[PDB]
Amino acid sequence: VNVNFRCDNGVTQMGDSVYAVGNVSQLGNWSPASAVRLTDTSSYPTWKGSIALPDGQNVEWKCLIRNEADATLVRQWQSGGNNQVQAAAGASTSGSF
Repeated sequence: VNVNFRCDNGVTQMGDSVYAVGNVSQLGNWSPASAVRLTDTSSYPTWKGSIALPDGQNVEWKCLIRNEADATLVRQWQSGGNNQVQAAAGASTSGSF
């Protein structure tokens, strides 16, 4: 199913983007290099994306500012508790820096 992800206050420098990283394979199993880049900056500094996830799966994730070119180079992890979503049609989940 397609789940909407949103990260607020993603103030990045050119060359760094906001990614969703989290505790399932589709979100990289917490690995920055396999995080999913958020594609929509039409309401900057909010970053948004649509991410396919298995229906009904409970997922924990964080917003991540990461370098685009060096996939291991993290600039900032969202602080605090993980964002939580149960994947379902029309589901939406958000975090904030």
